[PDB]
Amino acid sequence: ILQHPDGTVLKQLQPPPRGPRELEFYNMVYAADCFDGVLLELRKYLPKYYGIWSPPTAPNDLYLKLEDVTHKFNKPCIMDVKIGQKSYDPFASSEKIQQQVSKYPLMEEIGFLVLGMRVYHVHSDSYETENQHYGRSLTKETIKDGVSRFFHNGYCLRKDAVAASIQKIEKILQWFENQKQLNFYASSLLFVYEGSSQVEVRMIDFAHVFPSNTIDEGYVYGLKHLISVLRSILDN
Ligand SMILES: FC(F)(F)Oc1ccc(-c2onc3ccc(-c4nnn[nH]4)cc23)cc1
Repeated sequence: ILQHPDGTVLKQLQPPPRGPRELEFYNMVYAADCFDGVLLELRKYLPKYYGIWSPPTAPNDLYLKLEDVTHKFNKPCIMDVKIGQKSYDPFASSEKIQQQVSKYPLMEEIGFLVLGMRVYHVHSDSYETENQHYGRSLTKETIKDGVSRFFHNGYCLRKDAVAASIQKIEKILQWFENQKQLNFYASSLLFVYEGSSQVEVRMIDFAHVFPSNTIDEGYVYGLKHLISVLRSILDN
């Protein structure tokens, strides 16, 4: 991700078939002639899409031009959470499946994985960053406190941001409860809240979204478990 000062991000297409699939996803969703009520509703929860972009002198070099969801914040606290029971898609080989489950074998049990967080600390006037190893080290014992850490800001636990996150996730859950046409593997929720002394939840990362004729039960499971953890944190 490259943050552009104009309030967009440039995401370089991943190698094929992943990058091309993510392009086609955005193209289908934001199709100008699209009057599919499900897909029109979905736009609310995605970064706004500005189309394929490549440098003037390099047509080979493909990016997606997306809304920077953090742009309206002064000191954004950002957490990326991969959603679902399976990080591998319906067309994964035995090795690929093994690779993906190996990356985090608790995915079926938990239904989500913290990919990373960036948390502004008022007292320090500085950022605390967690990488992929943080979330992958979280067990069932430690997942609540693992998530809680994101909301330690402003000399307190930010229960306001926790509550807001629940309410916004619930809207995304409601969308998933009323669509049977897309299944989402290895996609994320991007959480943002304001860390400054003076909330966004968006769906991102669509290299493994596939047509379906059933409920995306793994994604729903993830959302519901995430909501339950967040709910529990409100009792801290
Ligand atoms: F550390 C930091 F770079 F600042 O953290 C940041 C800052 C900004 C974003 C961010 O903002 N709007 C986004 C829209 C899409 C994506 C995206 N799509 N697929 N993969 N990532 C990321 C987006 C993400 C992380």
